[PDB]
Amino acid sequence: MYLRITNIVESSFFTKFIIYLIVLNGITMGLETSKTFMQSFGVYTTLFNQIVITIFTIEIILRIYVHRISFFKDPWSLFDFFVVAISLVPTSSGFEILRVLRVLRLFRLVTAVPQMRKIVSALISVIPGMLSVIALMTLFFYIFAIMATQLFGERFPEWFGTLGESFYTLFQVMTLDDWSNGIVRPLMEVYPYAWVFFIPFIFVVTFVMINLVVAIIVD
Amino acid sequence: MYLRITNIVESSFFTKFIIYLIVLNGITMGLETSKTFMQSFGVYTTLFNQIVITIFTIEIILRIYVHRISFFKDPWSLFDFFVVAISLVPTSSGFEILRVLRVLRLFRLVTAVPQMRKIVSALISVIPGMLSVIALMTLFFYIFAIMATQLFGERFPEWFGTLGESFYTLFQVMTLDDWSNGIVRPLMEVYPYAWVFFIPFIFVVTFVMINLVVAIIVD
Amino acid sequence: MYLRITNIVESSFFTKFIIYLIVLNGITMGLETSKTFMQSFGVYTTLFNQIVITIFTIEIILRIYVHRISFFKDPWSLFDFFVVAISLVPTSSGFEILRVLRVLRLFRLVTAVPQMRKIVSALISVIPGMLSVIALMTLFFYIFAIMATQLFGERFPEWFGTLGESFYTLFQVMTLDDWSNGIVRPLMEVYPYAWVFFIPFIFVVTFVMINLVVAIIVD
Amino acid sequence: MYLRITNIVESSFFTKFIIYLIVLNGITMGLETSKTFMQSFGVYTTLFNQIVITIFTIEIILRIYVHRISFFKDPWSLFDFFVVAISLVPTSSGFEILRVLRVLRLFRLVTAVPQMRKIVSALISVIPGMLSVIALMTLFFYIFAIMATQLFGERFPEWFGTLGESFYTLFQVMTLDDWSNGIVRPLMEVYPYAWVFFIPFIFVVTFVMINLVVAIIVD
Ligand SMILES: COc1ccc(CCN(C)CCC[C@](C#N)(c2ccccc2Br)C(C)C)cc1OC
Ligand SMILES: [Ca+2]
Ligand SMILES: [Ca+2]
Ligand SMILES: [Ca+2]
Repeated sequence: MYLRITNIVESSFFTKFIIYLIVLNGITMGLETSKTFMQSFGVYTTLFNQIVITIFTIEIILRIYVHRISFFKDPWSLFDFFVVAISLVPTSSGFEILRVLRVLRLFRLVTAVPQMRKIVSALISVIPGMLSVIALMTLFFYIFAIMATQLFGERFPEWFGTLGESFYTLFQVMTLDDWSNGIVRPLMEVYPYAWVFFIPFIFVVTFVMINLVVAIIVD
Repeated sequence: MYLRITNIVESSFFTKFIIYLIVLNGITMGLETSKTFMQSFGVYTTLFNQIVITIFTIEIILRIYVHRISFFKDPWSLFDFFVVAISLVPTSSGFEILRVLRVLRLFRLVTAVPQMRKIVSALISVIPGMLSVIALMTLFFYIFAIMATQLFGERFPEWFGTLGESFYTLFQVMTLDDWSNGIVRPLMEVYPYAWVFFIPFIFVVTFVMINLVVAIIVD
Repeated sequence: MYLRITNIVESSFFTKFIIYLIVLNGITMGLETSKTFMQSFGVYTTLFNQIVITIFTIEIILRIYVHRISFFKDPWSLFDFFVVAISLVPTSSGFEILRVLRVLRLFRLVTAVPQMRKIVSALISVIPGMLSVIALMTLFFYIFAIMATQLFGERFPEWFGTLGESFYTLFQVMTLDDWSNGIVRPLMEVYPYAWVFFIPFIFVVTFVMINLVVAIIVD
Repeated sequence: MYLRITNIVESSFFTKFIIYLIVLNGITMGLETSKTFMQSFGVYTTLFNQIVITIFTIEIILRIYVHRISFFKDPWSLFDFFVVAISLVPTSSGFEILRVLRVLRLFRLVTAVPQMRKIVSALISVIPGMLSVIALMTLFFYIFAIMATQLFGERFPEWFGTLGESFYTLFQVMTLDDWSNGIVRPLMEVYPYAWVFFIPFIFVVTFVMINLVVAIIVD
């Protein structure tokens, strides 16, 4: 009974059938943001959403039947599973973010449509080499998050009152977002010398990113 | 009678002549932005323009006999066509904006100088390779924009009330422009976990971008 | 019994563990950020803090007896030395800014983990190459800061009132932080030609940067 | 006479002495930043200045004899000539800006130090191969600056009343500086489609720039 379906899955028609559905649901999903649309035609779309979700679930099972254990070591396939499984919990008691997460299902376009997968693959592939600098930056940020909560969090709770807040604010400055008129000049009206931790924090932070990118190019 | 024209149109005087006209027009088009200039010299310029549009109009018709079906298979020539074209379409009819669109005709200086066109060509030529990254990034933006409108549009209709607006703000965060104190910090005052939405978004979008340059460089 | 003591601190059991105390101190220090936590658990960590500082002190002393003159020509241990020493400076010198500098010893995880060291050292190696770039820039900065102070200082004391202040604003404009709406537009209301100063400045600082990166790549 | 004068100017003593003098006049002008310093030592620094311009006028004179007409074919010296010459034009009456342009003489540290000469010349060296893109981009800016003024200049004069104003504003958007909340969102409150102008625009300027940098790198 294996042989019957295995021929169905590998067909030009199975894949193209799934892909045409995704691009369709993605067009559907666009229209789902207009509440006005959701009046005049709202009923069609909860249905369409239930149908596609059913089809995909069936479709994942056959592929596991066909691929067995070789399915759960293909990351692209694992993602489609995790992206499909996610899309199935009822949106009531569970966080209502999952009603919003189900648009991730459009990322199935990447997994099933070639060219798209490689680019993601090329990109993911620079990540393991970098994990160390990522560990560095995170330890670095953390040492500085601690310093900032203690140095400025008393008088400036919105920016530095909590360790998590300190991370964020600190993150903004690295992204160079309104950082001087916005955060430190305020800081200097009380702390004339905050530039001693924000001007160098900025140098380091800039220095590493630039050197990281450079290190990508050489490699 | 068909045989006579080709030797005129192809001459190095022809090409030298048209480029001169573009530069004079471009000087005059600068002048048209000045009000003072207009009372004082308005009427010379409004008429100079239609003489130039005809001369260009004459050149294109002529160029089509010599180059035949292959005229319209030339991308450089097609631009030439539509740009003088748009300067021919009447004012009240269609839009009113295209009257002002006319300034685009200074871009003929690019079409007609071999040195400019090759840079442009070289520039255009990285793109067929980018069409994967454009496609990929457009798909990614689309997906987060849908999530953002539904997450954030009822309480912030100005910013996310709508898909377009959702796109717009997301392009903006991507350019890192006042992204935090100006969009996300406010957001965070009603929706605290918005940093989970935008800080990841920021990483992804700036990462994809950086790596795009490396493969441009290497290739 | 020399080599026996030497046997001890060079062991893999000792270091990973004291690395683990770093990881441990790193955790409690995050915890010290909470006023809630500090209230009902303050003595656990006021306690946890004293043991660790002591342990680190014996290690530094010991590693010296093992290495002697060699200890003090190792850049990573001098760092190690100085950041424990700082913690051996008491609570107050009026400047209780030092009690905050204590959390600097968490950079010891960098000194203590060879894979960390590899990354930092790679990063440093970039710098000497740029010492030439650094002097030219600091000079241009020095002069223009002077022109700025004299030019804008009387009417705009916050921004340019002072050599140091013009330095800060100039650094800000160089990071391209709200440079237009935030500084130059206001200035031109009093001094309409200020664009003749700052756009050239921007031009140079952007330019040199770009060029800075290119040098890094080749090096 | 000729050879006797010619042999002191070319010496390691002459130029070291001038460099030594330049560093003081640079240190001296920073002190002139402090009106505090000026009411307490201003008489010391007002003539230290005065004899330095004397010495430099003389130094310049000697160097002219040694190199004759070939002096005015040297970029660094012609620079030295005018940059000192400027400080000799009388402050009073005709114009008072000329007093501040006098500070440019501190740029001679570059002129007189060969490492500095090496750096600058290297920098200038990348410019000739960039000019063509300067031409295209400047031509693009010139086209859109015309457009922004006719399109947005009526209702928004501060930003677009004048070409220079559209240039400056486009340059800002180019510098990507507070462009959405600061510029285009307001435009959009009257002209909802203003983004069809500005969003493509940002794509272009960012694209050309990267590829400009990239073109630099590979060679
Ligand atoms: C995420 O961390 C970052 C932290 C910091 C920066 C530098 C940001 N930059 C100052 C903003 C625009 C500046 C730029 C130049 N200058 C530019 C970009 C696009 C168009 C024109 C220009 Br003039 C360019 C080199 C990124 C980038 C980061 O990611 C890319
Ligand atoms: Ca920025
Ligand atoms: Ca900014
Ligand atoms: Ca800003």
